[PDB]
Amino acid sequence: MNLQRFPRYPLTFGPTPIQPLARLSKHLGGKVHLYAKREDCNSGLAFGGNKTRKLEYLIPEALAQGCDTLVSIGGIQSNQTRQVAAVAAHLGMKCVLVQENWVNYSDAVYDRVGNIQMSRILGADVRLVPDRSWEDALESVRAAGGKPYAIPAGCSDHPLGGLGFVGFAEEVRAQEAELGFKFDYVVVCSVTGSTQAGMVVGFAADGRADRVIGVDASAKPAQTREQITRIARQTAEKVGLERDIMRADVVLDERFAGPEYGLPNEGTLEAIRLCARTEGMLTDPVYEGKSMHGMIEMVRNGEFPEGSRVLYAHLGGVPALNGYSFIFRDG
Amino acid sequence: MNLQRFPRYPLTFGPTPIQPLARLSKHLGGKVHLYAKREDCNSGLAFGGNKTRKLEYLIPEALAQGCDTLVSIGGIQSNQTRQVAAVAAHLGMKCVLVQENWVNYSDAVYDRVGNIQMSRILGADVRLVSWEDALESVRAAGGKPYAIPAGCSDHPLGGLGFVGFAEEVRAQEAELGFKFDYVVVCSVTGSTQAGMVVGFAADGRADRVIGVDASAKPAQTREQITRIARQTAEKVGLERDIMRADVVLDERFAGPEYGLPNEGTLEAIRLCARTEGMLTDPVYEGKSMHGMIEMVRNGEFPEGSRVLYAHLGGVPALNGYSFIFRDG
Amino acid sequence: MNLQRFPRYPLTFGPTPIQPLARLSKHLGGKVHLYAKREDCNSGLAFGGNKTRKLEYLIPEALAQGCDTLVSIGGIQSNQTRQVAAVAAHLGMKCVLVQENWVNYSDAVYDRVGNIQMSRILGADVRLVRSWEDALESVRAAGGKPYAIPAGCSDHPLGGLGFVGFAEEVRAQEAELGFKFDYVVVCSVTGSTQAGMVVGFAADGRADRVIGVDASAKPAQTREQITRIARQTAEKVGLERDIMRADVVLDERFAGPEYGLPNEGTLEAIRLCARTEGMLTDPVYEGKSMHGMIEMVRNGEFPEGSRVLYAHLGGVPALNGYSFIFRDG
Amino acid sequence: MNLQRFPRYPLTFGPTPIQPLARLSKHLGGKVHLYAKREDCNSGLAFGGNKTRKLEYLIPEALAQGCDTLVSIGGIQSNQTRQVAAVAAHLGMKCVLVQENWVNYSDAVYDRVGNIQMSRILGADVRLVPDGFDIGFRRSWEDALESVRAAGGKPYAIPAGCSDHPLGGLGFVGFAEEVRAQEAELGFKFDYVVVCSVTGSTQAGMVVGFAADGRADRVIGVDASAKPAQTREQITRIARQTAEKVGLERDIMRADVVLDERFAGPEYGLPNEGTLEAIRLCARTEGMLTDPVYEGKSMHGMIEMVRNGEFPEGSRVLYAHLGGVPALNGYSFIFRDG
Ligand SMILES: *[C]C(*)(*)(=[N+][C](*)C1=C([O])C([C])=N[C]=C1[C]OP([O])([O])=O)C(*)(*)(*)(*)(=O*)[O-]*
Ligand SMILES: *Cc1c(COP(=O)(O)O)cnc(C)c1O
Ligand SMILES: *Cc1c(COP(=O)(O)O)cnc(C)c1O
Ligand SMILES: *[C@H](*)c1c(COP(=O)(O)O)cnc(C)c1O
Repeated sequence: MNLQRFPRYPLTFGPTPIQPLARLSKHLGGKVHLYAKREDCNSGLAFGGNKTRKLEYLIPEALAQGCDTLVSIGGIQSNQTRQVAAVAAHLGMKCVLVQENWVNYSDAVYDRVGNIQMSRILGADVRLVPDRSWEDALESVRAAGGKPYAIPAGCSDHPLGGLGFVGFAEEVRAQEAELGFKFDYVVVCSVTGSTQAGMVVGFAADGRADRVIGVDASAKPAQTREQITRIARQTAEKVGLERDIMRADVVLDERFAGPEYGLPNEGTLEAIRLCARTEGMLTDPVYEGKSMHGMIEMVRNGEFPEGSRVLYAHLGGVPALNGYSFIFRDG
Repeated sequence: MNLQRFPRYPLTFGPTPIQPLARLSKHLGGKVHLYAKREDCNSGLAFGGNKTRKLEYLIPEALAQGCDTLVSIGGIQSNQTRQVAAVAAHLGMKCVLVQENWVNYSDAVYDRVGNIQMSRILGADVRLVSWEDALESVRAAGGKPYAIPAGCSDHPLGGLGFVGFAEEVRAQEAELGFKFDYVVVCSVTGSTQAGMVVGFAADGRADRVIGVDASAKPAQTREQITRIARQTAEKVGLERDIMRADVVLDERFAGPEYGLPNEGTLEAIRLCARTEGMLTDPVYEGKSMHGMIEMVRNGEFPEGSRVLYAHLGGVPALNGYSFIFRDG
Repeated sequence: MNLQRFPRYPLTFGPTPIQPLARLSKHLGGKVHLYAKREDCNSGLAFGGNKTRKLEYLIPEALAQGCDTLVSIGGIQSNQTRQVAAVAAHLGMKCVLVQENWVNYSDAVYDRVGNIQMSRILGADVRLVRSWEDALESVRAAGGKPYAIPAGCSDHPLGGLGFVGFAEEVRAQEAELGFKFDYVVVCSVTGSTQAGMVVGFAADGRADRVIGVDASAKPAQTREQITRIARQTAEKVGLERDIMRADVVLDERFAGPEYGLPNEGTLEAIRLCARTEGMLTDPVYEGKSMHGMIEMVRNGEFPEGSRVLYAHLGGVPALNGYSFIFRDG
Repeated sequence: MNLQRFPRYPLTFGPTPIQPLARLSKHLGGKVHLYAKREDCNSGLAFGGNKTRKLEYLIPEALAQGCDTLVSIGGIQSNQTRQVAAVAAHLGMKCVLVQENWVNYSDAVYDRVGNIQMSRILGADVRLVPDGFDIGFRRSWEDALESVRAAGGKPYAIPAGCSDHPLGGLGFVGFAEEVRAQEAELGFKFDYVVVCSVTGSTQAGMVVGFAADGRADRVIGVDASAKPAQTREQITRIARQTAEKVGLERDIMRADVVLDERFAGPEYGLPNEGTLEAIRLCARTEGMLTDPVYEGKSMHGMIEMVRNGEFPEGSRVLYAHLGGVPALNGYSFIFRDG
């Protein structure tokens, strides 16, 4: 296949480093070698993260089409909108964000710290629903004579949204080369879908598509899984996957998404603390903390073949921790 | 001089990238080329930052010394203490932090968001109020503590990190094929600008390191940078003396107090964030961003100068000043 | 029966006033006449409320025993502990409070505003968590004599006298008004507030007219505590009847979803009551009982022409720990 | 003097009680007897307070004019706007509140707790502008008033603190009168009154009410504005206009208006270390709470005056607790450990 056919606008530092999680792994019995690829450290634009990798392939079309405003949407503590706001500012574009109440969480500063605080500082017009927002948004832009580039939730349901992470697999291969070995697995957090989509496609190439263990954080596994499966197939087409994406290539564990999207369970919190305390690597209570929780449990349940080398994709999400201050008041 | 003599423990991804601040540069007139060396993006340990570069030179001694607990100190929203906590966990060491009330700011979640929040999740013993007090606590507790002063600054190895930064800059200016005429850096505890002074004294550009005070006590800050630069110049074998002309510290933007932004600070933070997508904070970086922007605007920089802004980190503290930014 | 047998230490301004809720009644159809008894405005000690009426009958004993420290317990935004902290202060006594997290809520300032904020200012030693026993032991051990006040003052020999007095007060005021109330709406969680009332009104045959509104979300249990406390209390004031389960009325339709958490109906009732009468209620206690009464009048559960007396127990300060919910109203 | 000439709509339970501050009086040496008249406990309408006493003489006019909306104004933790909001809801009137941060303070939950939170729950249209918007400059006051008209309603304008209004000082003339009535019930007299002062019609009403019996200079005002000159002038002006309004047949002299300035620091709405100790001291002896903006400053004053022997030995000092407690919620960090 050839991803190179599509331009890629530089929004990151370059390939993302892979680090070993020796302590955590040892702490879990050293039967599985845990690593982490730091998408959460990929950019100077308000901490970047997975979405910013996706955005590298969307911005050319946006620029190509002469759009002057980037418009997107997500929950109050959405990492996506924050990155869009930063990318927009860096690209000299306006930005309109529609933030809705996607989480049944009521915290005094939920709408004033973390991701959303940055978006406002970055100059985005941050529109908070009551309590069609999307179309009003696009229109107000047109109305103001601007031209909006619509970026759907997480950049996922878009023709280009699966690309970024195809190249992710492509990166892991280059690093594996210098590494003298290939990872047996890839643990990734899944919600809107195009991150795991790209990976499924990217690793399908060398037949590891089913080695990408997605961990659902949506709490709506069915939809999420179907969106990954769907987004993959389409992306595979878009790149030239000399193979087809089977409903067996899309893996999605559903044991760690509870209780609801945006709410952590006690395993989520323990996982965040375990990992932060052994590696000095933080994960959040909405996304990464759930995928981390997933891996620690998989490992702990011997679900991973001794000697296995698992690559944990850390997608970002850390700033959202500020929206859950009470839970971590004593750590 | 010879920095290589001293061991360095990898806590960073490696050399920090330099980026053009084209939009901001153009916005201010096009007469001065501004760039940013991202020390704030140097590590996977809870955002890292400048303090993390410093730490790489102190850790070896902690390890050598067989120490098992890193002890440090700073205000409630201290970046230093958060980095020590992350480094600590990464090394598998204990961590005791003395968070003092160094800022006359009253915010309902000041001691529960941002930096301090991370230090607790990172498993550090976070004590709120003492230095010696905690240290002894550790010994009396049966553990060997490695003492890390505020900002890692007043310490024998505290200046090495940024001596290394000037070296990195050199190595990058070579690749870039051009040299920066100045460096704008925020200064509070001192060993950051101290290391740069010694580093750039090496090639005759000490006085091009333009520090901006964020302490609101320029006198002490300037003297600390000088003292640190001399002790550090001696350790690296600098074949020269640090003169007062080598320590440039602008006092115009620290106001009104440490930990407290002025309207210029916020204006600066909004401008830079909105032109480059690059965030700075109300305590440190915003104040240095503010000075650099104001310098350009005053024409204090020679038309054509290339200014390397050093972004030391600190963004997480923004969570403690949420009401100020509630509408942007 | 005889209530005067027990000494009452004054901690209130005197009987609590009764106000008509003319606007709310009309808003709901004017078929039922709603009134309110401001237990929430009963004291100058940190806003007071129902717990303070209870405490008047417990303090003489703490003093008699020469106790020097009041010890109590409750959730983070407990009203009980805040009132106890204010009484100790007033009395000149120490105060140790065991604050437990009884609510699945995690707001950023939950342990720093509202009731708990007041307790710390009032000089109480606020310990965030055997919990209860350790506290007591610790006082003795420190050289003090602690008076034990169980949650809500409820499971305590004297916990029920305060509201036996409430019914006493009500008949007197009913006289003054030349008429009587047909029903009393009241919020129940630990039990002695409703139990006291059940006893005082049994005395005139209106026990079963004290409509309890569960806010525990564990109705069976709460209902059992009201029943028990009530029987132990009716005995202590020499009620001429043994208290029957049929004397205790506890509606459990408005308690959801959990203790300390409001439902969309709770929010609606707080808003409507606030916007028609200028009287605030909280998302943990009163708003639930308010929701209850409004719902009853609405479903036409009170006979046409009834006079309902809503007992406003207090609680308003807890509103501060639920600031996100009310950000826009 | 004939205050009875002006109608008074009930918004209170009746005369506010007076209580002895025996514990605090004892702690300071026993040489001075402190009491508190509880205006802070005067109403069932969202905790009420002094502003509510003032409102009783304004509402009759609002009603006679057929107004359907009460429009007022104040800072973020304003006590006045919260009382207006409750009074409005109670009367079946709409309410528009014009608000802005009038304090150089910026706590994370400042605009979502305490007073302003209640106003919103009470159904007021709380129009809070962003920093630097400057309402008093753009005259947002008037726009709100006009927008009510534009919307076809009829607004009743209530100025900051009810003070600079023709009827704004009547309520506290009633306070002097009521005090006289209680001094007769009690069988004894109060030698001074301590009252926090900012917009001024509270103390102005007192000055007029007490001048009628030669006790005006007995009302010791304690500035919490940190702008004593203006505040003194507004009190004096309000006093004179009200004096005339109630037929007081005497002039209010410069000597009748007493405003201490020593306890206002460092700025309106910002407490000083003495403010905080006073709050803690009073609360820990009497179980009576006071706030960082208003009452805590006047409480600080009284305590300090007593401590400095500024009160003749044996005086009975009546502390007027004007309210304000809900505002403690906006200063949570300061009290995080008590
Ligand atoms: C959807 C979304 N966030 C995407 C995301 C993250 O920001 C982090 C830190 N982890 C995982 C995800 C899930 O990625 P996908 O592509 O499946 O949505 C947002 O902010 O709206
Ligand atoms: C500590 C710090 C500074 C000041 O550095 P010093 O070495 O103490 O002079 C500036 N910016 C940030 C983000 C810091 O953490
Ligand atoms: C404690 C409390 C209740 C419940 O009273 P119980 O006697 O425990 O049943 C109701 N409302 C408020 C405001 C309370 O503080
Ligand atoms: C408004 C107010 C004051 C000052 O009264 P003025 O009439 O404005 O001088 C004092 N205390 C409290 C609690 C207030 O709300």
